[PDB]
Amino acid sequence: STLGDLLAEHTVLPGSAVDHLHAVVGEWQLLADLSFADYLMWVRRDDGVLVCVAQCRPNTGPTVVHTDAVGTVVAANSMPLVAATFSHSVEVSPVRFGDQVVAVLTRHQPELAARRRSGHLETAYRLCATDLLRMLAEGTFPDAGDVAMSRSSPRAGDGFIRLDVDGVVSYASPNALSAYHRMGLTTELEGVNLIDATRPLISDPFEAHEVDEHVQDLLAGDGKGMRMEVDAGGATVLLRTLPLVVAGRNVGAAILIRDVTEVKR
Repeated sequence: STLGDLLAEHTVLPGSAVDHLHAVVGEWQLLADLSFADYLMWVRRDDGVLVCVAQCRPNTGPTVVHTDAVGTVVAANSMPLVAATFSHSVEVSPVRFGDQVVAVLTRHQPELAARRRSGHLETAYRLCATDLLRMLAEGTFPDAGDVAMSRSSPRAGDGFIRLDVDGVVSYASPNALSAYHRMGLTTELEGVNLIDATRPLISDPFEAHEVDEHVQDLLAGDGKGMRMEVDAGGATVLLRTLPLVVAGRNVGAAILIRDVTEVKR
């Protein structure tokens, strides 16, 4: 019944791809939270049959898939658009690894009519979800190795920051701004260069540069997503970067942040 068990039972995917799929399911709560939406992961077996091998539910809104869909076997003809993609609202999208579409995500969310009436936060989350969905389709989301990389990693709701290509903060959620306030930041974060705001605040001169190094590498393309725990003005934040790349070009980055000051005691 686990993802590994189902891929082996139903699929002939190569070691590489199986790893990629583990990495998705390892990472996709982020995707669910940002999307305010349910996700199910489908694979196509030789029979051409569809099997749902994984499912997550958003923390940030209600689910519309109350039933456990994992292990469910379904005929091609009965989910036309999903089957085609291999070659409540339901939007459909591919997961590519290498030259091929190795899995397909279906997104489940309430009808437009009666959902969370949008706000800045919800707007920023959804945009970043679209960006991640595109990267999953182009096979660039996940990445370095093929693993989830941490158990304690910040949830989107802990703090969210949208970086533009020039390293200026275009969006920062109230939680992100709160953490930054605890780090000793006295001004606003939106509209300001992130490196210029963040460096002075990081206590240890090594780490301050490590962050500088990384964000510069994040805005040039030569740079993978990283997690680092820093100390700043008495506080301790956990930072997590995701490069954003749409069809060749860097569109910025998402940084998640969590004030773990108390949880580190």
